[PDB]
Parts: sequence; structure tokens; C-alpha cells
Amino acid sequence: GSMKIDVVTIFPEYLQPVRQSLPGKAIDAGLVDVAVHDLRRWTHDVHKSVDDSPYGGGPGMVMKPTVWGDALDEICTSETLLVVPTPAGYPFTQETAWQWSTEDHLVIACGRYEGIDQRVADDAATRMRVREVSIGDYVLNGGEAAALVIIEAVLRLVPGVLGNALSAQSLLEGPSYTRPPSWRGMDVPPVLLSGDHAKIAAWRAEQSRQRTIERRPDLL
Amino acid sequence: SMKIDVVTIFPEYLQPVGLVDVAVHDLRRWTHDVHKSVDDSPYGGGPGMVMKPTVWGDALDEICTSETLLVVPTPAGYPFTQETAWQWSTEDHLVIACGRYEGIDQRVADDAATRMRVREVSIGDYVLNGGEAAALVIIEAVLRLVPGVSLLEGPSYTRPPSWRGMDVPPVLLSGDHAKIAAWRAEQSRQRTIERRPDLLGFDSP
Ligand SMILES: N#Cc1c(-c2ccc3ccn(C[C@@H]4CCCN(Cc5ccccc5)C4)c3c2)n[nH]c1N
Ligand SMILES: N#Cc1c(-c2ccc3ccn(C[C@H]4CCCN(Cc5ccccc5)C4)c3c2)n[nH]c1N
Repeated sequence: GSMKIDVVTIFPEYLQPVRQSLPGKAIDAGLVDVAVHDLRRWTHDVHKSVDDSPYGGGPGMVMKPTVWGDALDEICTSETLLVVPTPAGYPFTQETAWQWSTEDHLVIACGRYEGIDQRVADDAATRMRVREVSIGDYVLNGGEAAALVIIEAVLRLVPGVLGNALSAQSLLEGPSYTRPPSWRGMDVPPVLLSGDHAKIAAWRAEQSRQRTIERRPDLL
Repeated sequence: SMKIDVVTIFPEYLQPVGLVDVAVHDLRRWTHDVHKSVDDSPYGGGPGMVMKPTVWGDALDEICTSETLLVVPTPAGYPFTQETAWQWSTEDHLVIACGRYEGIDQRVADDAATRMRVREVSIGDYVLNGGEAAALVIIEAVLRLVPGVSLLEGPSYTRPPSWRGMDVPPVLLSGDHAKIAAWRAEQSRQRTIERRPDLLGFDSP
């Protein structure tokens, strides 16, 4: 019904699209709150260091456990769902989005560089639910774009939060058409204007089958 | 060198965003009538509205050339993967057509395909409210590969060597490159089998 989301990142400005997406009515009805925190608030030194060289060598730096530990200590409780984007994560899917849409408090820990010292998530997992997840099989610069995707996929399932409706309606969806009935020599498929709604449903099912075979045979 | 143009009715969403440039275009600028919406009801019925091909056609005609790669985010697309990102990294010009509502009339992609290369793609098996988040993801994955710009990664550690009573795995402190490479390989294997068995040719859970 309602959800608080905290995002922790060294680039809080990158979360701006979430602010752009939130309707005033959802916030005012106390259905949702999204806070974004600069990780550097929890640094210890004058140079505001968030990263350090990896033990055992390697490319790039690793984010410091003492900084992340302090941040999450302040922001999380035992009731928090701690979400950690990572390309080494479990797959984030629509099932995941449905499961998380009923949560009361999500905290999303956005990494950069070569990620966060593993002890941060391992320690957190001894007193809260922790989920390392990936939004897809490509490489990003950090967790922030993944946070945008996760927040949208989850909040659109919370009634009234993003302004979208949830329709009554596995296989891929087939093609959709609207006015005008003819455009650049292409007519809308006549069956859609036939008023035979059993035939229309069969036509759409076959379109879905063909599209799935062509684009996502893994689903069959 | 790459130009990316993004076309959207929600340009406000996309402004986190020399070898590369990215421009965002408001689709509504190409409207045929200010008092008319870009969306209409679906032929044959359905949930939700569909974006009309007319406004899209006018916008894309102005922005694209025959050399353009037209990218259309859609949950019903081919999978967008790292191999896709490598393939697109050497393109001169990407145009990303972001839909909203229940999507874009199919004739937009079908007509464009008669004059340029078109790619309908999905960034993952979850549902979004529109193509803009997908556009951000595609841009990020592709731009980091532009010239001049199998297994899951195991865990990483940095200082201090003991933290809250949790020790960095001793092998990582050993200086022994061969033992470290072996331990890391074993960690990656274990992680991949548990989290992404599909990558190693096994059944998903
Ligand atoms: N979800 C998701 C993602 C992410 C994602 C998520 C979080 C971070 C933090 C840093 N990076 C960027 C590096 C750049 C170099 C290579 N690897 C190194 C790395 C390996 C293992 C763990 C952390 C980093 C990613 C991230 C990427 N990418 N793709 C997805 N579907
Ligand atoms: N890439 C990518 C995407 C997108 C994406 C991309 C482009 C558009 C344009 C519009 N939408 C939103 C629609 C898309 C389809 C139908 N549902 C409505 C629906 C409502 C109720 C019950 C079932 C379904 C929403 C888009 C979503 N989503 N996930 C990805 N990996």
C-alpha cells in the first residue's frame, strides 16, 4: 500500500528522473517517499574517500566497508529490504518486482568502481533481508541506472503511486494499432475492425506465438 | 564517434544526460494539432491507449537518415545484451524512440524498416511505464564501449583486513597470484551456478 525508498549513491543527481516521475498526489497521500543520500556524508577523511585498492590485486578500486557500513547503519533497520545492484546478482524480474511491491522500506545501495567490499552485504545479511540483483546481461557504470529501473518496476505496481493504471490483462505481446486506419500505405489488420472478438483474440494469440518464437525462443 | 537522438513525450525524465553527443527531443513538437493528444484508443480493443503513427512519422523523418539505427525499447523486443552493446558501439547514429501508454502503433517500426535498420529490444523481463528508463540503460551500456570513451564476478575486498570481526579471505593477502586466481575462479563458479545457472547451460530455477 505504501513504501519508503532510500537510495545511497555518490551521484545523487543521477536519481533526478525519479523525482520527475513522482506525482504530487501520491506523496501528499503519504503513499510513497523517496530519499536520495550522498554516500560522501559518511566519509571519515578530509578527502572524502569512498574507494581503495583491492586486496589480491585487480583492475579498479573497491568501495570502502567502513563508509558503507556507517551509511547503512544509519539508514537501515531490521525491517529493511536492502537491495544491492550488481552484475553478479540474481536476475531482477517481474516476479521480483511483484514481491517487493508490498514491502515497507527498500534501501538501494548503488555501487561504483569495482563495487562494494563484500563484507558490507554479508554483515547486513545477519540482521536484515539482503538481495543482490542484476537488471540485465550488459555492463553499466554503476548501480544508479539499475536503481531507476528497479524503482520504476516496483512502484508502478503500488496502486496510485506513479499514475499508471493496472489493467485486467509466458508469451510476448503482439503488435498494437490505432488511428488512422491507413497510414503510409499500411492498413490496420482488417480482423481488428471485424467486430468478431473471438477471432480477434485468436489472431492476437497467434501473433504473440510467432513473435515469441522469433524473438524469445527461450520462453518456449 | 556517435550521435544519439532520443525522442520522448517525457523529455523531463532524461537529463542526467566530444567523441559523442546526446540530444533529447520532445515528440509533442511535431504535433499536427495542439488540441489533440498523441495517443488514441486501440483498434480491436485492449487496455490503454496507443501512440499514433502520424506524429512519430513526422518526428523520425526529420531526425533520421537511411544510415540511422532506429532503436525501439519494448518489453516484447529482442533481448538487449552486452553483445548488442558491442555491435552498436561502432554506429555513427542511434535514434531511440521511447513509447509510453501501451506503446507505439506497430506501423511506425514496420514503415521505418523499409528505409532504415530498425531494432526492437528489451532491457529485461520486467515491466516499465515507458521507454525512457530503457533508453538511459541502453545509452550507458553503449557509450562506455565507444572507441576512445560467461561467468559472474566473485567478491572483492579492500582495507581494513579485519572489519566487524570479518576477515578478508587470507589467500588474497598471500601475494600468490596463482592461488588467488584459483580461489577467485572457484568463487565465480560457485556464484554463477547458484545465481545464473542458465549461463552455464543449466535449467533456470
Ligand atoms: N544491476 C546491475 C548491473 C550493473 C552494475 C551494478 C553495480 C555496479 C557497481 C559498479 N559497476 C560498474 C563495473 C564496471 C566494471 C565491470 N563491473 C565491475 C563489477 C563487477 C561486480 C560487482 C560490481 C562491479 C561493473 C556496476 C555495474 N551492470 N550491469 C548490470 N545489469
Ligand atoms: N525496453 C523495455 C521495457 C519496457 C517498456 C518499453 C517501452 C514502453 C512503452 C510503453 N511501455 C509500458 C507498457 C508496455 C507494455 C504493456 N504494459 C502495460 C501492461 C499493463 C497491465 C498489465 C500488463 C501490461 C506497459 C513500455 C515499457 N518495459 N520493460 C522493459 N524491459
